[PDB]
Amino acid sequence: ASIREDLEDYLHEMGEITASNVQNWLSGRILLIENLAQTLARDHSPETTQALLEQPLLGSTFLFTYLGQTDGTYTARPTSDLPADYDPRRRPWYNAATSAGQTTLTEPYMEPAIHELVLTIASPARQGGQPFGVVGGDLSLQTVVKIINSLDFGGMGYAFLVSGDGKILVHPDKDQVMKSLSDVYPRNTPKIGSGFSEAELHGNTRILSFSPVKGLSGLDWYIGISVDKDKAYAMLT
Ligand SMILES: NC(=O)CC[C@H](N)C(=O)O
Repeated sequence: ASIREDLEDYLHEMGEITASNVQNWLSGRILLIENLAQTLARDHSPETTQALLEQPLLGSTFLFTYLGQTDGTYTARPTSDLPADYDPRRRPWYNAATSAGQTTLTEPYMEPAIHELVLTIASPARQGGQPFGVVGGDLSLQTVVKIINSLDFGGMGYAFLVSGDGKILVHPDKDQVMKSLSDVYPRNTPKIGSGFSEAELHGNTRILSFSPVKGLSGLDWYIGISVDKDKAYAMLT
């Protein structure tokens, strides 16, 4: 009975190493948003706000870096054509940073300017006590998925980012973004947890593991790993 399933050890290690890569990837990028939010606290004048958002280290980092203020003032670099009714305080990155009260990440949404799926690192900007706005920075979803799948598999498996309640955040399949884990596998579903789960894909049988992304205070995000069950048993010696 050679039913030794190290596959179980492989999935839960690849899941944590991938989670650590995403954990380390957001390190510097959250650091850039915080340093910007802390700098706009001591001076948020329009001339200083303009030149603060034009530094090249933010240009090569985020698609858009911006500050939405409590009175509705909006400043963003690079400049883009936004809807006429654009109000930053009614945007998800404003509510996410406000409701979280700290540096947080938004669920993927549709960029209004370039019409591409993005994620925002939004941090509240406070002069101490009362806040005056929210600093944000957009990350292209195609860039994020590549970090999720930085580790190589044998074409048997892929990695994706799913939230705690089961909402898929980034997935290599562009149409399955923001779908629920229940919406993907109709036959009764896997659930986030320690255990491995077995479900069926489109003409394929998959095994799923879940390793949480630590370090993100307040965000219970998990790195999911679907692997082709039959393909997964590549035996050695
Ligand atoms: N032009 C911009 O800076 C857009 C900001 C961001 N994409 C938003 O959803 O508001």
